Amino acid sequence: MLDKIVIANRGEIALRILRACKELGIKTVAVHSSADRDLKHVLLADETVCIGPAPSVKSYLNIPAIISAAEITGAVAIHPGYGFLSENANFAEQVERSGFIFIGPKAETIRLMGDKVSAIAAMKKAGVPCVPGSDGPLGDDMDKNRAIAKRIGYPVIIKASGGGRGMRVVRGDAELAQSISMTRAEAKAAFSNDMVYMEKYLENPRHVEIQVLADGQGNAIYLAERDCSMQRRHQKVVEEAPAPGITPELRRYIGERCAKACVDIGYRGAGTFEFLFENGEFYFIEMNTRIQVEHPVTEMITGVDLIKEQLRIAAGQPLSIKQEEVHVRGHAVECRINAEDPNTFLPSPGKITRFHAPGGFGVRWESHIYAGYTVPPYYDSMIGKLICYGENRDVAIARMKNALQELIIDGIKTNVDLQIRIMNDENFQHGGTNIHYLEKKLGL
Ligand SMILES: Nc1ncnc2c1ncn2[C@@H]1O[C@H](COP(=O)(O)OP(=O)(O)C(F)(F)P(=O)(O)O)[C@@H](O)[C@H]1O
Ligand SMILES: [Cl-]
Repeated sequence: MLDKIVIANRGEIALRILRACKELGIKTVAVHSSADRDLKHVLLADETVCIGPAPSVKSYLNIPAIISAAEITGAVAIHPGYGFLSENANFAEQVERSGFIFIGPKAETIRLMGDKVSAIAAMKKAGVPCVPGSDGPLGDDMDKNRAIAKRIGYPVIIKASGGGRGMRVVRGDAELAQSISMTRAEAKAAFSNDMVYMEKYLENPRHVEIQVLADGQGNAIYLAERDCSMQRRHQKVVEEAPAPGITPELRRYIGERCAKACVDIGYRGAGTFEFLFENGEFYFIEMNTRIQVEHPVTEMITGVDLIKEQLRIAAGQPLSIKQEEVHVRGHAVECRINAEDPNTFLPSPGKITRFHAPGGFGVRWESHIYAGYTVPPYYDSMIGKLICYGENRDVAIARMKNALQELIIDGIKTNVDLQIRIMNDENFQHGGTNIHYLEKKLGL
């Protein structure tokens, strides 16, 4: 078992990872910016190293600084969390070249799945259902590009192969040329890569993703699914597991092909296969080769600690469970808590004056915040995650409502009130709302 790791992240997920390490007797190294000296996980850690000033580029994206910390503390591995460098192939590779364990997949695998064209080709090859598309990049020949639009059939969507998002719906030949030029130029200026591709556009899909784990002994398993349809500007607001309306037959179908994909591609560690789900059909869109924000819902309904499994896998230990031992039991819902303005949706940083966490049965609170903690302006608005579990969806929802009424966070503006409205929303209670629902309810 791993002796000592660098938690190369901050806020809630850093605390999340810290608790996993403590449980397993792993020593913790908290790397942090000068603005994060008083983070809960920093104050609990065994060793702390300050890697640079507030802005991410000189702290949480500073590759040399994070590797030095590892070297000077005698750490053996680096857990990158989500965001920051977690999907950075160059970083994972430098971690490996320097002789530390990247808690995550092989760099090569990260690079394969971080380009959408090559990711879709691999999934398609492994029998995972994808969206009909160009199946390869588009050149600058508009006669050919129109032929591809007709073959797919309108509406189509144009998409950068790298990845905020940068996409364009097209509904006829007239808008096609101009939508390609613009998408192309916006990917050149963003990821330096001007490659684009075309997919069939789905009007009312839901977002359903499959959690997987794969170890170094050939084992690969799926841990049911999550629905993260409730979104704003393509940012998830609420996630839940299992996904309403997914039968055990569908679960077993899409899960088995996700696991087979892992085997074919030599995947390792925790991963998420993201799908658009419409008319009872799954269509692949993206693989996240990392732990995700919304992993605690899958944990509540399976009993499997996903972070601890990451640490075990990275150490050479085989998965603690087989597929046959994974049972979906009950139902969990996650509400993201954001230090945000209720009318602008721009971050509202500031000093938390009073704080109270909810508690009780089936209630799990994932956050670093505390009374007197200042939320800095330099990072994401998500200060916390509230997860509620119940024997069925209706119980999970009802616990959420009460847990929210109890959550106290004074001194800054938060989305607690908005979450409460969504939990009271009669369509959410029916289940199965699409990815556009939250924006149509708010009028955005
Ligand atoms: N074929 C399609 N039809 C309709 N909508 C689509 C299609 N493909 C993508 N989308 C939209 O784009 C979103 C995903 O876009 P994209 O994957 O580029 O964002 P990303 O930021 O890369 C991410 F969210 F996936 P992640 O942060 O998980 O990587 C979906 O929520 C969906 O609304
Ligand atoms: Cl995420």
